[PDB]
Amino acid sequence: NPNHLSYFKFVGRIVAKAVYDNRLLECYFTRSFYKHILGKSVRYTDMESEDYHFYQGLVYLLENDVSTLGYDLTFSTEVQEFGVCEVRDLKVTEENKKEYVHLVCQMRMTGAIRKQLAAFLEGFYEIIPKR
Repeated sequence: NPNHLSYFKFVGRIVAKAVYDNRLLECYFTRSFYKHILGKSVRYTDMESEDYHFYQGLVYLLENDVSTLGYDLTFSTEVQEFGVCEVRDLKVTEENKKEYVHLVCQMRMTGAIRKQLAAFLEGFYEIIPKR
């Protein structure tokens, strides 16, 4: 849909209008999307539901030495957004991976939806103050 951001801004408006009316909607959004509307980071455990094999990759990075990978990785990942695939930077080491799993989960949640989210957040903050 070439206007999809506008529809996401409408539904963000509709969420904030439902909140304003004190009326319950049958929405059941992910914890990731609720965190984005709260301005909270996602957690790696959220990936378990969104991309189990990606959660498993991060869990193979956790509690294992990078030496178990047998090839190097860096803060860059191939991401499909809007059906275009592009390699995007995220900014590897024993110190960086702690952030990589956080940051890679940020990229995987928002990168493909960042513009829909920005429309939703404009619709939301239009009616319900962020703070």
